[PDB]
Amino acid sequence: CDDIPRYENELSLRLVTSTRAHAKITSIDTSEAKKVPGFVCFLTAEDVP
Amino acid sequence: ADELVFFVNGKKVVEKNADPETTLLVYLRRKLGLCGTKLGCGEGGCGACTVMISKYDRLQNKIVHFSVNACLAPICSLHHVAVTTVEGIGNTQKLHPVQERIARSHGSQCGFCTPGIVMSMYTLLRNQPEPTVEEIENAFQGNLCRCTGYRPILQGFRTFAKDGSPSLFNPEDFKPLDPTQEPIFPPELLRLKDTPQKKLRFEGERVTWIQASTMEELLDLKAQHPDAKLVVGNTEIGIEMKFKNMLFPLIVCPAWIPELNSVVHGPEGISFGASCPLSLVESVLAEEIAKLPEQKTEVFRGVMEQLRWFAGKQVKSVASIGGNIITASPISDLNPVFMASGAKLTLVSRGTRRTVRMDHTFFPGYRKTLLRPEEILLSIEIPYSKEGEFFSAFKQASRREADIAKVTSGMRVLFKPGTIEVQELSLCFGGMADRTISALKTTPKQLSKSWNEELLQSVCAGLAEELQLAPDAPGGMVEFRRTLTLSFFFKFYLTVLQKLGRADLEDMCGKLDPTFASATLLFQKDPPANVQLFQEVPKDQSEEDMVGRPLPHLAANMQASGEAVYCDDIPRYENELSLRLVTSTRAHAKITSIDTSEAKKVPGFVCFLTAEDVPNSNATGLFNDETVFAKDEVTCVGHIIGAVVADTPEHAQRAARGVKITYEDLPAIITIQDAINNNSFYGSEIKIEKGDLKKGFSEADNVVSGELYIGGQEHFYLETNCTIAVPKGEAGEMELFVSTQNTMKTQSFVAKMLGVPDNRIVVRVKRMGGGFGGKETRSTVVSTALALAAHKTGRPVRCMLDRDEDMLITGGRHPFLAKYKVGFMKTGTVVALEVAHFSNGGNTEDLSRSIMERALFHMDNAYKIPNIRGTGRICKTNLPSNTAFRGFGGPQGMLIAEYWMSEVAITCGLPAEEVRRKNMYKEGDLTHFNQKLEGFTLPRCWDECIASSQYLARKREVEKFNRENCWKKRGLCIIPTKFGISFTLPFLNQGGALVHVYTDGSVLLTHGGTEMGQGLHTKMVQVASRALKIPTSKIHISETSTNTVPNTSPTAASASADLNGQGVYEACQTILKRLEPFKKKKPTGPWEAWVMDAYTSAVSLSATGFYKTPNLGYSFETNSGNPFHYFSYGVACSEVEIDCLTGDHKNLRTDIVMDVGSSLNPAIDIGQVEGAFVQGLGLFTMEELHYSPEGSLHTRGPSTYKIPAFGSIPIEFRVSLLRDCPNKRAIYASKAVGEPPLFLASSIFFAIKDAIRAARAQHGDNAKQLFQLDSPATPEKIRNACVDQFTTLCVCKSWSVRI
Amino acid sequence: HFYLETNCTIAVPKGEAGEMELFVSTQNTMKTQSFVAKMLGVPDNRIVV
Amino acid sequence: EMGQGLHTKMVQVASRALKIPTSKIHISETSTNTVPNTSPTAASASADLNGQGVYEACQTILKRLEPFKKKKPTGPWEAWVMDAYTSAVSLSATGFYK
Ligand SMILES: Cc1cc2nc3c(=O)[nH]c(=O)nc-3n(C[C@H](O)[C@H](O)[C@H](O)COP(=O)(O)OP(=O)(O)OC[C@H]3O[C@@H](n4cnc5c(N)ncnc54)[C@H](O)[C@@H]3O)c2cc1C
Ligand SMILES: O=c1[nH]c(=O)c2[nH]c(=O)[nH]c2[nH]1
Ligand SMILES: O=c1[nH]c(=O)c2[nH]c(=O)[nH]c2[nH]1
Ligand code: FES
Ligand code: FES
Ligand SMILES: [Ca+2]
Ligand SMILES: [Ca+2]
Repeated sequence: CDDIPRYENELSLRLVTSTRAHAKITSIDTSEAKKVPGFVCFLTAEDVP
Repeated sequence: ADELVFFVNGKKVVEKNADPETTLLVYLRRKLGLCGTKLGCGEGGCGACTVMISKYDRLQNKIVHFSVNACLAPICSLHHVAVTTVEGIGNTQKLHPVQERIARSHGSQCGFCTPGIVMSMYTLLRNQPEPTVEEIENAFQGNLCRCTGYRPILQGFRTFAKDGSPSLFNPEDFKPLDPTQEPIFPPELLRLKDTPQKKLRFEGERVTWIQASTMEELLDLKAQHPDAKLVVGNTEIGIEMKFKNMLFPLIVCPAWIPELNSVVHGPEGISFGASCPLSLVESVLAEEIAKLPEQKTEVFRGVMEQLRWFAGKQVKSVASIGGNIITASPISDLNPVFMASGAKLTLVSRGTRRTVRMDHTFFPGYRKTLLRPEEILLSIEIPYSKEGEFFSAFKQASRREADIAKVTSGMRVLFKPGTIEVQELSLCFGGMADRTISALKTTPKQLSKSWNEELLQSVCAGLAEELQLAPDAPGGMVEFRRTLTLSFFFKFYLTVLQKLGRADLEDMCGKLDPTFASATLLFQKDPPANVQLFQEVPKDQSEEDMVGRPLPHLAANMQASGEAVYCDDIPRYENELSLRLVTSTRAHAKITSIDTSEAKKVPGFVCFLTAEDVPNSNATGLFNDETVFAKDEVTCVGHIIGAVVADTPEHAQRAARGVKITYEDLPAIITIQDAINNNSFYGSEIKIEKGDLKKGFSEADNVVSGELYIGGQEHFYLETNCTIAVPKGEAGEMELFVSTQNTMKTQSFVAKMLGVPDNRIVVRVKRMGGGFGGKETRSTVVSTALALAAHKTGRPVRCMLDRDEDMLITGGRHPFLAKYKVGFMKTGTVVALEVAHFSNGGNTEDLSRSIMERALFHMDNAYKIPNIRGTGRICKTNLPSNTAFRGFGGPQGMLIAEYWMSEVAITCGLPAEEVRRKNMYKEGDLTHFNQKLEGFTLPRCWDECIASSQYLARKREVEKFNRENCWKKRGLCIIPTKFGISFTLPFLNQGGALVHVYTDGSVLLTHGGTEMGQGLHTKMVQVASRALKIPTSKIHISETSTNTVPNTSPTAASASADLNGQGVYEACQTILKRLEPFKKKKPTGPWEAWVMDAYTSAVSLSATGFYKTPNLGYSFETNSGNPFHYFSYGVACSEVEIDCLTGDHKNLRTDIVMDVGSSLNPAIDIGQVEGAFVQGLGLFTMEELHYSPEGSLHTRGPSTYKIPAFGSIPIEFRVSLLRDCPNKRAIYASKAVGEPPLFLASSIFFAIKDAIRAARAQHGDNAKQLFQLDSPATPEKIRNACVDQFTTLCVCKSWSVRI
Repeated sequence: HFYLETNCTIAVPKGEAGEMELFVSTQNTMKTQSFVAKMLGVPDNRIVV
Repeated sequence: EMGQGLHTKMVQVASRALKIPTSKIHISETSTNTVPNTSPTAASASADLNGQGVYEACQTILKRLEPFKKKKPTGPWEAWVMDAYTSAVSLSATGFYK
């Protein structure tokens, strides 16, 4: 699969995972991510169609 | 400065390295990935690339909106504007009203023209939210469609207009337009309208562009660097660059400068800055014409009349008045008007200013003016007319709308006050020399003459001697062009008599004879009136069974939104390369050597592929007589010699120019006569004969012999040929995405060239933007080249042909020459017929012999002929190979039949409809090839058409018009057709499908047929939904692919719904048989329960389906066995009004009755009837290809090749599908429809021939009774056949030869 | 498991009718298709794995 | 295919079933749009299940070719196939097993 050439407009995705065994998610802050060059979006449960 | 900053769909674009050579079309598609805007021609004629521009106009102080051709708009001209594309107005989640209406009204077939037409309509609405019907039609003068026949587009959009059987759509369900919901004008651009504009400089690979902010800067630049090339609209410079390979390394754009954009009203006229667009000239002059006295606006009206027919909205929004003047084209429509009116031009340079009156010295030589190199044109003053000064302007082209003049003229006379005595006379012409000319030797002689018949004869004699053309004049048509100069003067002569009459000088100059009045009328059409009649389905049919219902094409919403993906719209891989074909510039020659040294220097060059690089076989083509790449010799102009591979299409094009070929000429065979002289044919004579010819001719009362020539036809699919080949790096596997009707032959030809098994090669077709037969085989000459490139490099490679390459390489319909002899009785009954057909096949066999077989199978058209002999021979020539075109030989065979049939009636002195009727077959009769005519509905179509068209009463009105008009004539004809359905090669009548039902109940269907706009997937989803008894919403077709259904026939022969519809039905019946136990246990539980129960019982939910048409196979040796499964029938009656002085005509009304059996889908079928009919209207009256005597195609783009335009179609256009005529042997009792209607447009050709006959009766001096009308009957042929006092005055190296 | 190639998907949207093709290192094309289609709320006939 | 040589085994099975060499048969990929509703490749069972499916698809092709093989008992495979195509006989088939 990863040997297939990328399209010129292809994007890359990285999963964000829990660092706790069992917790409520109290909040999520994406300010720092939004400053990284090339950032497009952070998908969460609210984006599921 | 430096950055180029503009907005697209409301998003800011900041381009830090703009190249002056980059068009907005390339920037949208390739930089921003917005592929809804399409390339259809790259030369401004087709509108497929239309987008809207918005800007803050600093001169008028307001936001303005206008449309442009993105293919010709340099991005460097667009600083601080806002572009809107089709994606910017709506998408399938929220369609704009314009998108919704064109899709729901069946205005989108192939869909490739849809976004451009949507953007033309959208821009009109942004400017005028309540347009008139007339304004709506005018919005599309710059837009072409090859599929729909235009009617449904105009009908759907009439719902926007101020003054605007079941139904094909319901306008009552269209959502209303809310103008407040349009995209905001970008707020930065409003802030920036404050700050002053500064000069910008952009530097590309080869070109520097300066956007000049002030006159001072422009004149300083031009004084320092007089070579700096001015660019305003780029509508001429873009063509020089793209097509004449002209490279101007320094451009200056002065469009921002207020002095070049001003409009000032003076005592003698109105002065326009030289950069004012023609759209602003039109709005200004129209306002003046509406409020000033007629006596002052004669010259303004002459300019307006020329602007009527000057391109369309996209060109006129950016084309400048100064740019037309300085261009100095021999065919400028405006320069003859400015020369005749002595328009005042102001010229400036740094430190200088002068004023000249335009006259003959202004244009001293080909494309030259009297400007100095440092000078620019500042302004032109268009003058008021004086008392006793009258003006006319004229243009005649090959098509009325959006064409290049063949002859264009401005004519002005000024009389001595209170007399009819000439004080000044100026007659100026384009199209008659290498520059705009004045008839300076003729006009002085008329000074002091009274406006009378002797002045008319003197001027005509003067022009006929003064405006000579050599036999070799570029463009040919020398007799027609000279005849037009005199005919235009006659019109002016009569107009001036009328104007003298209105000034109360009728006693001095005489009244105009009322039979002459219609000669001087300016062109006007009645508003359109259309009828579509079809049959409702039974009342008991379920609402979920869509068979026979008018379901819109399944992709129409996505086509209207630009979201439907065609081949070149697919994103490129990061490592993808571009391929450009290198073709022969000689008709027949040895290749002595090839030099690629310049090509190797182009940045991004990869390699030049030739015959030596072919891994396995260089022999390709349907009959294995074609090269992949030429070896040792070339055999036509356009013969592919090799292919350049580079990183980008620009680098590949530039590298292709540096491939230098040296040739040694060999004897060329170009024409049908050359071929006959050299015995150069494809195979032997083909022949069908029945009865006893000797006997029939001896018994005939009368015998008539003659010949007919029928020109060929370019398909002009709006999407040209395109292939992407993706190598997989394993086992020779490759996947190709191709715009083709023939996935099986594409796969076979690629596999053979490579030397790998067919199982390694996959060919996928999602859709084509039109095919029409041109992509049945000829697509492969691109696919094989691109596949070799991908194999050699291991990289994906793409090629989409430019229109000029596609028209030159891929061939067309076959020209036919036929010699006939027909025997018949005084009653009009035909008793004997012998016809010899010859076709021009070009340089490979391809489908030419089957095309000739079909012409011979239809040489009877609708008529029973007891003694008959037809032969055909296919000429082998040094021209591009001709191929399938919708009709496939049928239209040529049947035009010849109707042509001698027309002569039969005239020779007998009997009404043509009676002669055709009494020769018609009857039910049960055998054709000349011995096939019985069963289910023969032709007589019903004939009676319904003749009744519903009121053909008899209309004959009376045509005769009355002709007796009351000398210089315009009407004609009326009704023509039948019979068209045999099935491939002539019996085994190609087979189809396959594959269906899967997933565990959610949803159904994925595919079949061998390919979608090219004909709505085949829509029909197959309709069929599968009836067969499965589930809603169409549960079934989807994604694509056609050789690895889902193998060994498929091409989508051709009008047969693909019949063949694939049966395959689909059988695959669905297999699924239903497996679900039957589950339906029995749960007779009510839904489809989804049956499916899940089958799955968890381990029952297969996938099946193939297959069909072959039974009982086919004709022998030419025994004249027995059936070539066809059944026949299509239909009749069309059409009326025309010809202009006997110019050769132009109006298509006044056409009524068609078509047998489509029990239509699977009447919306799509009516669309097929209208689209096929309009392509036949183009074949028989407008479309012509010209070739040099050395075999080089001259006609290579829509500027020269004139397909029907929105304004070409019959004004009253009525189409009825025959009722109660089920055809039980094809799927759900339907009939094929794609090709049979096209020949019905011969009703227009014969109405024209009737009108010419009436003109020859009026003015001919004992003219030949059986006069020749070859096809196409263009304005040239019509005008030359209308022999009169003007033609008689105007009577071997040349520009073209007849092929 | 320590498969030497870790999990990998490329998803290629086609822009039409919810259609999408996915190239996946998976033993289960059918559940990959089903799960993608349920998340998006499109039928299984639009999703090719 | 995950390294277990399933496609190699299915090519071996198709070549026996059709009586042509393995060189004439190719598997390029697995896709939900050529065979739907498939179980995971798991439970060691995939050559058992797909090898029967493959065998049945090949038996269907051979039944279709049998009249051509009768008319031409030695003429090669390529001839029976082209005779079948030009007689308008389908050369595609599904196979299934439970
Ligand atoms: C699809 C299409 C249809 C067309 N139809 C017609 C038609 O029916 N009739 C017709 O007559 N033409 C037609 N044309 C030709 C063209 O549109 C006109 O000649 C147009 O007026 C050129 O204006 P422009 O602003 O685009 O010129 P540009 O291409 O920008 O420049 C044209 C020439 O004028 C020069 N120039 C521009 N302004 C000045 C100035 N102020 N001083 C000195 N030099 C200047 C340029 O240097 C260049 O040599 C058509 C063109 C297209 C693409
Ligand atoms: O009899 C036909 N055979 C074809 O291969 C073909 N192609 C086409 O466009 N019409 C036809 N008609
Ligand atoms: O009985 C089994 N079911 C499975 O789904 C499975 N998966 C696997 O790896 N082994 C097994 N065995
Ligand atoms: S592509 Fe621009 S007008 Fe044809
Ligand atoms: S629908 Fe207009 S060109 Fe095809
Ligand atoms: Ca073509
Ligand atoms: Ca040919």
